[PDB]
This record gives sequence, structure tokens and C-alpha cells, in this order.
Amino acid sequence: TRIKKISIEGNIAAGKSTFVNILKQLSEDWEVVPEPVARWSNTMSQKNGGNVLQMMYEKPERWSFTFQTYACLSRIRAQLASLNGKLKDAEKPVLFFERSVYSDRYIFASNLYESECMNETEWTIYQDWHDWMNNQFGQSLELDGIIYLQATPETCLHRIYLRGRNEEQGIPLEYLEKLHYKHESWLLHRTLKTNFDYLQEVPILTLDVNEDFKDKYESLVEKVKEFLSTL
Amino acid sequence: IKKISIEGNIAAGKSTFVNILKQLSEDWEVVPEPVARWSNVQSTGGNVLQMMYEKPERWSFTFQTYACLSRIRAQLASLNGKLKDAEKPVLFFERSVYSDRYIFASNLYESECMNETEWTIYQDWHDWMNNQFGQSLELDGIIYLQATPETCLHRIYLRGRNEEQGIPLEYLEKLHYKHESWLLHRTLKTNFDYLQEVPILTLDVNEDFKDKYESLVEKVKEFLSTL
Ligand SMILES: Cc1ccc(NC(=O)c2ccc(CN3CCN(C)CC3)cc2)cc1Nc1nc(-c2cccnc2)cs1
Ligand SMILES: O=c1ccn([C@@H]2O[C@H](COP(=O)(O)OP(=O)(O)O)[C@@H](O)[C@H]2O)c(=O)[nH]1
Ligand SMILES: O=c1ccn([C@@H]2O[C@H](COP(=O)(O)OP(=O)(O)O)[C@@H](O)[C@H]2O)c(=O)[nH]1
Ligand SMILES: Nc1ccn([C@H]2C[C@H](O)[C@@H](COP(=O)(O)O)O2)c(=O)n1
Repeated sequence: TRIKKISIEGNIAAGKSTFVNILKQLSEDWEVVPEPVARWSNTMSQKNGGNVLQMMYEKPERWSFTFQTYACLSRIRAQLASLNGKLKDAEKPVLFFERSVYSDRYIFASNLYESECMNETEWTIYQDWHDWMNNQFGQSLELDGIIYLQATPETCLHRIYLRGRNEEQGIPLEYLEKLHYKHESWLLHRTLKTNFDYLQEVPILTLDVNEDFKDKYESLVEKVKEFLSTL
Repeated sequence: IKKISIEGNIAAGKSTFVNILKQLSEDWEVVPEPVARWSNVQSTGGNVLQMMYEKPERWSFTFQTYACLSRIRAQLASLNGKLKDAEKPVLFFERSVYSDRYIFASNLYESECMNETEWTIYQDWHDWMNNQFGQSLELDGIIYLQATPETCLHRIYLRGRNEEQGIPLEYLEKLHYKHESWLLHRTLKTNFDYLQEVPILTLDVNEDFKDKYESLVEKVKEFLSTL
């Protein structure tokens, strides 16, 4: 489509929602599509969404498959509906997504299967499912570049505390670390091999969101806007 | 590309009758229930059908979802078959997506195996699946293979499928009633509005037709002439 698609990636509490908001406000033809999993951190889809997430917190090993499949469905469904937004009849349309279909499977669900929360028959079903739902759409959802909000696992643990979600207070530094490394291996080093080929040659901008960018954000916004010309 | 559904209870006589019809003529093909794709989970062991009967309080959601998505997959694949290339093409589906929700998943939710969250997620999913990908799988006529839950319980034993040799009558009963309330009594209301005016051909399959299937083909040939 005419509408370009950019993915906003990063660790838990790295600064994705703060950045996507700073971008929503800007007077450009940009539409932001939030993470359904973030919308459950607080409708006929939230009712479910909140309950799986609350169940995901309580018993991880039981809900990891139920949750990861409803995350990717509520993401796929959303992102497709965003493409039909006003932007179509807009000049320079850019659609930014809080995370992506690739971040779900490769970074989080994978880590969840590795964490012995999804069994082997559970993982096979998720992988065969994901593979199929992505293949059954096309260039519709294909990313035209990714933005990696790089932050040390320690800034994420202090921002987890900042955010104040009491369910997330328990999250340990090791978990963030384990996530951080899975990000760097895909986005930075690019040693992580996804099923979807096209990702191999996709531009990636890496914004060091370590020091609070909440109010000092003109610097990123420019390095973003230039990144946008190169696509 | 006339799409017919073959509906009925566990071991009522769906494949038997389906495979009698398939042999009968060209331009007639069958889209079986992938109850072996569930039996050996791979990427198109792991017997998601056994784990389900083992502990449904833990596997019913995981199952009905994979059962439904594997169907949508093979049913859609069959429409892109060689049937399109012949006169009078009538494709026969062993059960449907309406069967996977209004009978089996619905019963499991009613039997406490799926908590409300699981059930709501299943409906949310099955609704969006059928709206998007299954916009072409809309049935042209349903054949109901009506058999007592007692007969099914005897055929289940004849079959000797171990995954299900531990099925109580209660279960077969609960399903027999749901198929009656949907296909005979016509009172199981669905999210898919057209279903309301889809012809049904209810055939009693209690008295064995393995070699006495003459009458049933004579009725179905007539049924497919109204369609
Ligand atoms: C919300 C949530 C809350 C708690 C947990 N649980 C854990 O991180 C976790 C807790 C305990 C363990 C330890 N297990 C204990 C039991 N044992 C069987 C195995 C090991 C392993 C993992 C997972 C999550 N799941 C998450 N999903 C996401 C996510 C975001 C975006 C898209 N998809 C998923 C982020 S965090
Ligand atoms: O530069 C930053 C980025 C984020 N935050 C805060 O840190 C928390 C986590 O950030 P965010 O909501 O963006 O989480 P994410 O979407 O990355 O998971 C929130 O309370 C933000 O307001 C902040 O104070 N400064
Ligand atoms: O007229 C019939 C139809 C079936 N069967 C037996 O019933 C079992 C289950 O048959 P089928 O798989 O066709 O039923 P479905 O479960 O597909 O409804 C098998 O062991 C068949 O030999 C039978 O004895 N007589
Ligand atoms: N949506 C569905 C469809 C089928 N089955 C299971 C019940 C039986 O164990 C088996 C019946 O297979 P068939 O009638 O094709 O032999 O499939 C199920 O639990 N849920």
C-alpha cells in the first residue's frame, strides 16, 4: 500500500508508549497503532484480554499458549483495521505499530516456550498457527522499516518501578536481560533467523532511549524523520 | 462447487457413508475431518486429541482452536481442488465449522472444561476466522446422520479407537441432543444468520448400512436435485 508501516520495538518499559504518544501529537500524517497487550494493562475484546493477562500473571505455564494466540490475533485484527484509517486519502502516510507480529513469536513467545511455560505440542500449535495467519494476509502487514528503542535492562527495571503496575514489580532483572539479548540478536547484530525472509533486508534505526527522552525528544524525532526519507 | 456438510454424533457413520458416496461417482469428492492431524501434531507425537480426553479442563481450548483452524485450512484447500474442472461438482465436508462451535466447543464450555475467558476467546476467534478466511465455506445443504447415543457408544467400541474408548453415555447423549436442537428441532440460534434456511437431509443410520446402503443413496440423490 501507499501507507508505509514502521515497527516500534524494545524491552518492557523501555519507552515505547511514551514515544508513540510523542509521535501521535506531532502534526504529520502519522497514525500509531498500540499494542493490544498494553491495552490490557489497565469493550468486547478487553474483557477477554484483561482476564487472560490476569490469568497469565497468576499461572504462566497454563495460560502462555492461550495468551500468546489471543495477543497475535488481537494484533493482526488491529493492524489491518488501521490500514483502512484516514491515512489512505493522506499525503505521506506512515503507520507506526507498538511492537510487531515478529516480536511476539521470536522474542516473547519464544522466551515463554524456552521458560517451560508452553509445552512442545503447545509451541508446535502456536508456530504452525502464527506461520499460517501471517502467510494468509500478504504485503498488507509487511514492515517498511523498524525503530529499535534500545535501553539497558536496568533502565527498564527502574521504568517498570516508575510505571507502578504492581503485577510487574515482581519482574526480575534477569528476565529483562534475557529479553534485551533476544532484541539485540535480532535488531542489532541481526544473528536471529526468522521464518519471514523479507525481514533480513529491512532498515533499522537504533535510538538510545536510556536518558529520559520524555521532555528532551526533538533529537530522536529528527533521527526518525531522516530515517523515514531513506524508505 | 456445491458444498455439503455431513453431520452426526461420534461413530454415527459419517466416514463410512461419506466413502460410499465418494466411490459412486466422479465430480463428488470428500473433505474428511482431520482426526489424525489432531492425533499427530506437526507443522503443516503430540496427540492433542488424547491430551484433550486426558484432561479437558486444561486442553479443550487448545484443542477446539487447532481442530477448527486445521479444518478451515483443509476445507479451503479442497475448494482449489480438481472438482472445479468437472460438471455437477459436489464436495462433501465431514462435519463443519458450525459443528466445531455450536456442538463440541459449546458443550465443553457448558461442561466446565472451558472457563468463560477461554469460551469468549474461542467465539471471538471463530467469529473473526469465519468472517475473514471462511467467507467462501458457506454450506449449500447439510446431511444429518441421526443415530441414538446408544448406537454411537456401540460403534465407538466396534471402531476400537483408544483415544475415545473412555467416552461415557452422558457425553454422547449431550451431543445427540445438540445435533437434534440444531438440525431437527431447529432452535440452536447461531451468529451466522443464513444458516436458518439451509436444507437438511436427516437419515436414520441406526440399522447398519455397510452393505444395506441402497435406500440412503436414493434419498441423497433426490436431496442434491433440490440444490
Ligand atoms: C504478563 C506476564 C506476566 C507474568 C509472566 N510470567 C513470567 O514471566 C514467568 C513467571 C514465572 C516463570 C517461572 N515458571 C514457573 C513454573 N514453571 C512451570 C516454569 C517456570 C516463568 C515466566 C508472563 C507474562 N507474559 C508476558 N507477555 C508479554 C507479551 C508482550 C507482547 C506480546 N506478547 C507477550 C510480555 S510479558
Ligand atoms: O524517557 C522515558 C520513557 C518512559 N518513562 C516512563 O517509564 C514508564 C515505562 O515507559 P512506557 O510507558 O513507555 O513503557 P513501554 O511501552 O516501553 O513498555 C512509564 O511510566 C513512562 O512514563 C519515562 O519516565 N521516561
Ligand atoms: O453403518 C455403519 C457405519 C459405521 N459402522 C462402524 O462405526 C464405526 C465408526 O464409523 P465412522 O468412522 O464412519 O463414523 P463417524 O465417527 O465418522 O461418524 C466403525 O468402526 C464402523 O465400522 C458400522 O458398524 N455400521
Ligand atoms: N470439533 C470437534 C470435532 C470432533 N471432535 C472429536 C470427537 C471424537 O473423538 C472425534 C470424532 O471423529 P469422527 O467422527 O470424524 O470419526 O473428533 C471434537 O472433539 N471436536
